[PDB]
Amino acid sequence: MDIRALYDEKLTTPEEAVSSIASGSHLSMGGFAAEPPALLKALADRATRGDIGDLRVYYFETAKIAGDTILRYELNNRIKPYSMFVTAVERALIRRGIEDGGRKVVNYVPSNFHQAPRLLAEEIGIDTFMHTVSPMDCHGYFSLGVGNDYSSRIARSARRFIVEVNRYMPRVQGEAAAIHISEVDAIVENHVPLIEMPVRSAIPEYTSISHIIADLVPDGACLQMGVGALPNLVCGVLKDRNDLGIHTEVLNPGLVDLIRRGVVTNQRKTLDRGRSVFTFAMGQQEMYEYLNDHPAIFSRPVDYVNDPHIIAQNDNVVSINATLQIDLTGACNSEHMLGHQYSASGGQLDFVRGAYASKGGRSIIATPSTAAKGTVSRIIPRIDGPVTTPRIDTHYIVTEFGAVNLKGLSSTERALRIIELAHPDFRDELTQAAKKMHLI
Ligand SMILES: CC(C)(COP(=O)(O)OP(=O)(O)OC[C@H]1O[C@@H](n2cnc3c(N)ncnc32)[C@H](O)[C@@H]1OP(=O)(O)O)[C@@H](O)C(=O)NCCC(=O)NCCS
Repeated sequence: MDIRALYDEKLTTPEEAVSSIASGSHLSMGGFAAEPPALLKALADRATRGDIGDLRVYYFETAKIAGDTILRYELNNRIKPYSMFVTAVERALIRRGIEDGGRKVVNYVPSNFHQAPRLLAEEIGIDTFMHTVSPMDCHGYFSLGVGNDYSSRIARSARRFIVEVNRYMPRVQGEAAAIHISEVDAIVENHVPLIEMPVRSAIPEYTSISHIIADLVPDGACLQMGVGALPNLVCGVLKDRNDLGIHTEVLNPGLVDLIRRGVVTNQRKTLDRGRSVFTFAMGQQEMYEYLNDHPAIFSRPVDYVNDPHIIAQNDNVVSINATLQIDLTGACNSEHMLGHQYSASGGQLDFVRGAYASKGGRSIIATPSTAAKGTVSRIIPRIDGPVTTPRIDTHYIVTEFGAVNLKGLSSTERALRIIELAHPDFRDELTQAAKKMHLI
């Protein structure tokens, strides 16, 4: 009844809020802009004072917030990063580790993102969860804002849930996105602007790639755009379409632009008809402001959003994901390069599967054919590293040189067609490699 009393009972300082987290326990937190900076600074301070140890932190899509606080190299003996999505922050720590006498200082947890709630709650176990939230309303509810992902699950399965109120966090509607005061164990307040995703510049290959993708996007398509420079930028070629839908893992500025233009109506979707579905959002200040109180954008947990069976219920799904390497069988490595983990599988394989199962659906893995100012081919004979998308799941591949649909093709047909999507400079090498491997 008296929510203002409950609020005041639970309101405290960051120092006090983090002071009873146990050593030897498991902590998790929201992704990117949902990482709570005051709480994380106070947690890092505990580690600096030698007052906590053996604390595993399980998390994804790192921001400067955590990079500057609990993930500082000097604390890694006490706060152990268990990243589910490697970023520049972790890649820096890794390099520093190897410089520091070949030390290993970051842990990586492979996963399908649709399984992340189950992994965190049941396989791993999370004792404490921390997340930035929008302010409590007059009915006693906060919102997870840009986050839903696994947060909406782990906030409830965790034994303690600590929130950081920030009036800059948009109030977002969604499944389990609203948090009642009775579900929170402690509150701190810290009003600061959200962290922004950097804007990536286009490269010339995107003109051809975007035109090939545009021809593959049917009427009434239901869009998902993966993380990376390319998907967010490519979907701008769809500004002339109508009645598109959104069912995506990440909501990015490119998709929101299509909403703002009136391209996306969601009227052809079977599930969530009339609303754009996402599990978490990353962008700049303009996007975050636009999400606040939006009645046609609706977050849902990742065990719903990334479930292939759910994705498939909408007709004409179009999934556009990026990769680093494609081999001559159509297997893709989207997460590992130059000897180290670079990112993660994430929800890539979730959406490759879901999109093919959608009636009229298409999964696209798209990439420039080369890297390193044209000196390296992204089409290679054989992946030396982990496979993100196995050859039996890959549907379409697109480069600036065209498209191939791998489903039902023999190994010979796959290799010959993939070779013709490589840059001309590499096709003879690849053909000879295919012969040696007996693909052709
Ligand atoms: C594949 C993925 C890493 C691409 O992200 P990205 O930031 O767009 O990567 P880029 O293509 O720009 O490549 C990054 C750098 O590595 C280089 N590079 C890319 N592929 C390379 C390769 N095979 N060999 C050597 N260098 C390569 C690039 O030249 C680039 O260099 P730069 O720093 O000068 O720009 C990203 O999409 C990802 O993490 N995917 C997995 C998760 C996923 O698909 N989720 C879908 C649900 S959201």
